[PDB]
Amino acid sequence: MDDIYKAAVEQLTEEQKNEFKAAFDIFVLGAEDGSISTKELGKVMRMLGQNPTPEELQEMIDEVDEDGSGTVDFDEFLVMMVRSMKDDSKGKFKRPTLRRVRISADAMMQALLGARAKGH
Repeated sequence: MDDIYKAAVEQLTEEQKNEFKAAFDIFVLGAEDGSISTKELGKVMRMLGQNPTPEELQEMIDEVDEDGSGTVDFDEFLVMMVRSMKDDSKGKFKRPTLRRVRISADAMMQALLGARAKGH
């Protein structure tokens, strides 16, 4: 985990973090581990008009997965979420998520949260 974004999570308000928690919740709705698996991450991408491969998703996961386990939990998700907020989408000092997929934070908030995504 790039702590620059963890400090952007430090920058995230409890409200901000909560908003991604609420996303985390839906992100892993029906999840066994309760943390974002690739199938889990792909769920919202599907909800987002995509059809990402768990391979593409796995690297996305890994990006913010601190243990390389293959599942993104809240603070990892907060970094993954916050990562997109550092700039428009952020370029370098960051993994590129291959090139095929990438979480559009705000747009993805739409796919899960439904209404709750409105506030920021």
